Amino acid sequence: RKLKFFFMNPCEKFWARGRKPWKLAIQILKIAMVTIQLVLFGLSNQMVVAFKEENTIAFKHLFLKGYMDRMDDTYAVYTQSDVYDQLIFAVNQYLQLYNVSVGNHAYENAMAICQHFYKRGNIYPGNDTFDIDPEIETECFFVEPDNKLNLTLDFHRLLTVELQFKLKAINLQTVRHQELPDCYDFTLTITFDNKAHSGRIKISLDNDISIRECKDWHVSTHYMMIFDAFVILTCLVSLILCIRSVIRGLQLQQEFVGWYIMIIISDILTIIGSILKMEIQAKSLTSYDVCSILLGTSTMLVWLGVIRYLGFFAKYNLLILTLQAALPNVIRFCCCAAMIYLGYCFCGWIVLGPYHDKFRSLNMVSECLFSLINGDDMFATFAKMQQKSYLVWLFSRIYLYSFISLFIYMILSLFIALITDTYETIKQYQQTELRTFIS
Amino acid sequence: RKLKFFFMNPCEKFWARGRKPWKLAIQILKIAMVTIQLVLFGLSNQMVVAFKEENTIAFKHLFLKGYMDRMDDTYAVYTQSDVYDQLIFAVNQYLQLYNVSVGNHAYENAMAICQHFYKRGNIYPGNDTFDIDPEIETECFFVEPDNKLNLTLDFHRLLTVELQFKLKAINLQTVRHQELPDCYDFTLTITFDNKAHSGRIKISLDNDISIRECKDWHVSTHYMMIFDAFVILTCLVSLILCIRSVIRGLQLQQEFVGWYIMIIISDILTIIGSILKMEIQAKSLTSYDVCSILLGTSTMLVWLGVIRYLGFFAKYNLLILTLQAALPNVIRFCCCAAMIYLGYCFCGWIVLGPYHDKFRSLNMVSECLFSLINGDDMFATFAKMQQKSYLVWLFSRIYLYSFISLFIYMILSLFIALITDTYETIKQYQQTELRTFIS
Amino acid sequence: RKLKFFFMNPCEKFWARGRKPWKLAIQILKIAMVTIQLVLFGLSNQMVVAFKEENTIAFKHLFLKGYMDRMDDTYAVYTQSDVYDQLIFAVNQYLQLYNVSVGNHAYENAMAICQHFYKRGNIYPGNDTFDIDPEIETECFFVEPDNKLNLTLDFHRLLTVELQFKLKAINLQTVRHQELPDCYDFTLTITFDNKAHSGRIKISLDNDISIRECKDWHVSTHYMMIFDAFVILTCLVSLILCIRSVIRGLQLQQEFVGWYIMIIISDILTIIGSILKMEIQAKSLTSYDVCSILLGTSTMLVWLGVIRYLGFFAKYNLLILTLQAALPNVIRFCCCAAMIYLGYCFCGWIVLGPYHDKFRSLNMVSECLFSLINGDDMFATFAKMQQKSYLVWLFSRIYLYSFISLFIYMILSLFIALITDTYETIKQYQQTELRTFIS
Amino acid sequence: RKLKFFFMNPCEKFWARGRKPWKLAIQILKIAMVTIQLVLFGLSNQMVVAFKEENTIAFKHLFLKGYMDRMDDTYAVYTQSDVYDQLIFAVNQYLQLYNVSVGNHAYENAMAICQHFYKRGNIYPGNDTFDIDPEIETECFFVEPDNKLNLTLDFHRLLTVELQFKLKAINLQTVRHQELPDCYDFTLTITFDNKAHSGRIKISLDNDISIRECKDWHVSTHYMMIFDAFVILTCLVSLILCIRSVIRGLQLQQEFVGWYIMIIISDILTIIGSILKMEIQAKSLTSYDVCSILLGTSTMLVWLGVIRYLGFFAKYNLLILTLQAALPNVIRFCCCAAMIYLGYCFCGWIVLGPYHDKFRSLNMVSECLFSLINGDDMFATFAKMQQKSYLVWLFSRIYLYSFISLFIYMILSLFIALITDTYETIKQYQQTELRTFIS
Repeated sequence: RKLKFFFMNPCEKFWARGRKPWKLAIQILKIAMVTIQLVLFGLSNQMVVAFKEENTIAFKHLFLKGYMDRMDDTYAVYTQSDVYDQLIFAVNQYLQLYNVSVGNHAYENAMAICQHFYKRGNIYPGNDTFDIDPEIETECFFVEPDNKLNLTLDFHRLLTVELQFKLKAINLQTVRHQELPDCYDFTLTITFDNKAHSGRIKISLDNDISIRECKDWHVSTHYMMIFDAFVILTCLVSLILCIRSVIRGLQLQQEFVGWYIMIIISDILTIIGSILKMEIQAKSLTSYDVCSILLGTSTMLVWLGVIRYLGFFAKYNLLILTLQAALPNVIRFCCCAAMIYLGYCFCGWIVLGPYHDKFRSLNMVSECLFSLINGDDMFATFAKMQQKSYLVWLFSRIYLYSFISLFIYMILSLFIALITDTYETIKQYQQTELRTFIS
Repeated sequence: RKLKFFFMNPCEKFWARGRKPWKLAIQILKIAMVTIQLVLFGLSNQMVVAFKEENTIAFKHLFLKGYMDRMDDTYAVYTQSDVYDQLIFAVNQYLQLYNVSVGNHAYENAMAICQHFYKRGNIYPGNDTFDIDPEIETECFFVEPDNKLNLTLDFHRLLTVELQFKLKAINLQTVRHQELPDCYDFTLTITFDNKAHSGRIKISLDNDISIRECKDWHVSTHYMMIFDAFVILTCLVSLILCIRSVIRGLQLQQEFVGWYIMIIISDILTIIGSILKMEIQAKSLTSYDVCSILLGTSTMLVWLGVIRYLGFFAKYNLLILTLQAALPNVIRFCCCAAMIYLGYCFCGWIVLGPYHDKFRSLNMVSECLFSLINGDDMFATFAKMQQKSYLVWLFSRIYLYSFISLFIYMILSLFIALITDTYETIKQYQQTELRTFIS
Repeated sequence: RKLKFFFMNPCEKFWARGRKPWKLAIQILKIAMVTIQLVLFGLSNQMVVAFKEENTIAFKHLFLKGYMDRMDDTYAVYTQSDVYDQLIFAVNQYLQLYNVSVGNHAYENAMAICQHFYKRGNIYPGNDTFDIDPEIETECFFVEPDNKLNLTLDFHRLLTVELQFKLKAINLQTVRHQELPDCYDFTLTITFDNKAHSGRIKISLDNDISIRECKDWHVSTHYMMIFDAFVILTCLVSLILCIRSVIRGLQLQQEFVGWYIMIIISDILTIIGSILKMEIQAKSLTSYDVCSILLGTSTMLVWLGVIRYLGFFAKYNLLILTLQAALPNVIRFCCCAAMIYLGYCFCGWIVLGPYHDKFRSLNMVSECLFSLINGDDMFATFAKMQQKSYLVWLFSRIYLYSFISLFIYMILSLFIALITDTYETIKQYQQTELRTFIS
Repeated sequence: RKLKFFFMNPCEKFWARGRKPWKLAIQILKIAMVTIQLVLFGLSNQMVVAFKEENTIAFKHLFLKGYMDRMDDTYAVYTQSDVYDQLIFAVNQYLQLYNVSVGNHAYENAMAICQHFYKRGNIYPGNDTFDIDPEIETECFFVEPDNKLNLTLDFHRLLTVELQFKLKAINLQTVRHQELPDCYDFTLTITFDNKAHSGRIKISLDNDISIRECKDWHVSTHYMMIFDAFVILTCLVSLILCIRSVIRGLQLQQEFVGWYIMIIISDILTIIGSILKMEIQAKSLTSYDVCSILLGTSTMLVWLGVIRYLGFFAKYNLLILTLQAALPNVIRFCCCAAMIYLGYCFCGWIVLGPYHDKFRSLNMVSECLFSLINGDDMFATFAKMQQKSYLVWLFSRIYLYSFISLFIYMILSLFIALITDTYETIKQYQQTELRTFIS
């Protein structure tokens, strides 16, 4: 009836009729609004972030006694004078920060160093006897920021050492031009671990940074926040056009008795996103990155909306029409064969993985498999050579060609395949009783 | 009629008839002429260029106080004695250039250093108060090239420092053998920026170089320039064979009431190219690289002419026949799905991009997406580890496999697909009323 | 008959009938049991291993007199004072280990250095005469671990030098938390070879490590070993469900007069695997890595069982149905064309391989061919430039494009092809007299 | 007739008949003979070679005054004291070689240094006047190997400096175990060039090495050379079975009024190869690498013979049957589109190539295009940033996506395509009047 025309209607044919074109322009407003919300937001998150990393990487630059000819820090002390060396350099770094550090960041009214010790240790190499107590007692030591350093350390008993402290910084180019909180204290922990007891104590400096606003600001009702609330009003108006889409879906359920479900799921993530960016505006958390992930999932789904827009012009939408069509054999293939993947990762995992990486995480082995699926890594995998067991390397070539095998021969092809097939029927059926009664 | 034979005529069948073969040989002359114009020109642009870069990279070699074990310069001072160190080294570099610099380049009748300052600064860490004035006053200082150095710098207030100066060089192996202007003054600016205020002041030396001809030259009517004017006469004769092609197209419009449109668009870019290389011959600009881009677009289109030449021999031109044929689904797919691309770049852009690069430009994120589209970068993207939020890295794997997913499963396949299909109908229809009335 | 129903029966349709569902749950128990056996085992092998490598890499860190700006150790002495330098550093390393080495590892009641000499040497450069005796006499020297060093070396006559020694270490974080032997003596051999007589004596330190259990342990009937025996009882129960599968196959041979053959081959490798992990539990070998390879082949085949499980749900198993189907043209193509591969490796091998690598192993040349098959290495292969013979580099480009050619044009395509075809008949025959008599 | 049966006969069906099986076993003998000739030969060429490179790389190790934190030597002096520094180090290297050099290689009854000078130079920066004389006079200086060094150099006038000398080495592990000439004098030339006059004088050491046999040898009718003559007799017997194949082809021309043409072209390259390895056995050239290329082309074609062997077993040879079949559209596509390639390289060549590489060779630009065709290099191409002209980088992204575009969208697809099609008719016609009259 007329209901079937309002429902099976064409946006562009709806342009022929009057007083319909208002909804689309509303929706494009939502498009570029959300788009800007991205834009401006991305300045926001990245500027914040990069300042943190900047300041971050540098804190290593002040407090690590040295850096090498290789940029990579993965390397750490062999020496006793090395550790007491890093301690002198860094405690005196606490001291000499006011003078030497070229950054503004200064002490706020303070440091500390933790050392973790073994409850009852015993080592007897002579009789081979080895006695351990699985209890660690942590002694914490406190630094006052302004000279002599007293160090008590026993080498065999050392599992982990750390130091903690938190230094203040207020970001000038951040609060100067735009609105984001200018203070974040970077709470630093530098660490040296014998955790494995091997003779190399693996040193890394790691900083967590917390966002706080200046107690006062005097420089030289925020329209950008009220704009995010007005784009948020665009998003609630979009969840209201998603509520008119939802009553449209309720009317399509009554008549049935979704492109919008995407559109509404979007501006719901955008709505929860706008509320939540209001929320990290209130909280000042600095781990609100999530609020970012939340916010951007929206950007995504809204741009599949960019998909049904261009699809809206041409109207035969074959690219997303065939893709949609055979997604069944697609997902069935992914989750079914992805098992085969898993198993190989395991095989690589118990035999190969000892050999692969110094981090030697199965996660990494999974990743570098899929790396060869991407065509690279053969070069760094083939390169590092077993040579201990001719059987070891022998299997090594056996599987790596086996799997690198089963996908090129097998993986792309099934893909390429069902892809081909439903392209065919797409073009074919382009060239139902429900539509018949609709006619 | 006879008009249809002159029009639907075969170049090689035209060889059977007499006094026709002159136009093609004219056109091959244009082929290898333009080809040479490339050749000789490429010597020209590259020799110039490489000299600039040579001299360039080296200027960093003189005036940067140091270089590291890592080739990469991205790194910069942590220290106050470091900056005054780079200043001493470089001002004394100005001084000691005559003696120490192994290059010819010398002062011409002179340097300077700029420092940009804050209008009204205030920093109060104790009460958390932070006061800034968004106005920068630049003080410029002048160097006379032949000893004492006085430095006035305040650390908190420092946003950017620079130095400028322009040194003279006349390129020997350039003007010696061939004709290109031998003098280019490289106007240098070395810089140290606290622009972010982080504690690392990011140092880079950057040179713009300007081309000028020696006022006099005595060594030991230019035929190479008149050759470029004669190949330019070949190009105007080609725009005249493109005007005979255009009156040929006017006759084909009258009869219709283009391979040439390419041929003429080419030798028009080649003609504007020959005029413009005459033009940077007059101007001596050194940013005439554009004149190069202009010039070479020609090389391009003329070699798609190389395409209809070999196609001219075989005459069934299926490779460019099928490609042409289905370019519709091709461009429709590119610009339609390329949306999907865009959206992902955004998603990566707000959540992932904080994490990806120290430059952290969305441009770069776009680039390294398409990098995985090329099969590499999985290795450097998978490698650098979030580890702050299990949700952060969690999404990280979610999308990177999601998109790396949608294209391998989706991207090549649609491609491979329409490509297959129109190959089929190409071979098929190989194996119209207009042609019928032509018969 | 009824026999044909028990045989051509559906697991999920068997769920409709009663007292059948017990066998599957038995088999899933075997799934996640074996899965855990992996899990726990993988902790085991990797923790052991990584400790060895840790301690390992570091031993180089103590005893190599130096490390460079490049991480790579491939480089070695040019000097006489260099070798006597490495000797001083390392013999004094033996000495100063107790004091300087930050690892626990200590001497156990001792080192030695071997030098291999020429039987009768003669070198006469003046008259060009060159006399050699193909007999090497090895003199071994012994180190007592607690000062003066006397060195006797002749440069021309030096083929290989080594030193051997074995140091004791008991791994704390290994025996502390879980059960694995805590002592492994790393028997070290550091070496300097003039083996080629070139003027660079290629230095590497290499360690073999042997596992031994502490003679006594006092800390602060193993259920994990009895769990591996109980999962081993799961595996024997699985070889007994593989014996019921085998009597099932004997009944299917009688009726015929295998998915299980995989299932049983698996839990046989898992059974020999469980017995053998019991066996390296008895032996304490440290080259039991094989026992790992043995053990994991199981993980593999059992997860192709994960394949017939998900396949068990959907029941039309097309992904493994088409793959199975045309594996004939697959294996025929692999082993047939893989000849063509071989030949190219040879061609590259005699002409190209001189040029390719400093290790210059044909194995490596084979590997980096298949590397370009993976899309990478063009960059490091194209980069290193012949330039001695224009014919040398000329062929160099000839073949590398020739083969890189024959596979892209040829290799993926045949692949993609038969893959396509049997996908078609898979979908077709989805859309026998034996089955007819079964009906 | 019977002639058609001897001709259209099956090797394996010929096994049914008697006294035929002798020819094949002859031919397999040729297979593994030639195979061994490879084998042994490959030892030969590689061992020689690697010794040369060994000794080679090291000569740089003695005579370059320094090496850096970066392995790459591409870098060279900025300084006057640097060049006189390299001279001292290297002339004194000539001196101190007997003592310091850990290699055997010694002087044979001597060095020299060349400096190339400008005929009439004039530099006038003040008035901008620049005068040059395009004539270089080379002064050569001679070194006697056993102390004071006198240096005469003018900086502006310096185009190129070199030094030459040739040092003797007799390769121990080469002549000791097997037969190859043990002496090769490595004639060295180290060089420093201001060739561009830029202020960095690009230093490289380059060695040509010549093979000579020891005048006498006393150690502790060659069967390996007579084996290469006997495998060469296998090759002449193979050119005689290729002459029986050629009279077989003459009989097939008479009956017609080639697999063998390959077989004979092979053992002709193998025959000329065996004669020529006899020939570099006589000549002792050391640039006989060609003799290697000659020799191995054989290995190649003989292993396409490995192709018709396995094809000989199965007998339906579809993999090489379809490949053969549509090679027409294949080669037509390669040489036709490869034009399109060329043109792009040019476009990249005049505009992009200034920017790409410091070597900035169009050859390299061609190579790295085809690199992206291989899926890598996007990372190093996208990375290095124009930033001088927004138009420069703008086109930069324009084309790199344009071409990276036209092949993925276009290149593999046509490929994948004709490959698919003739696979189809291969399988089809598997599932002529000449054969009919043969029947």
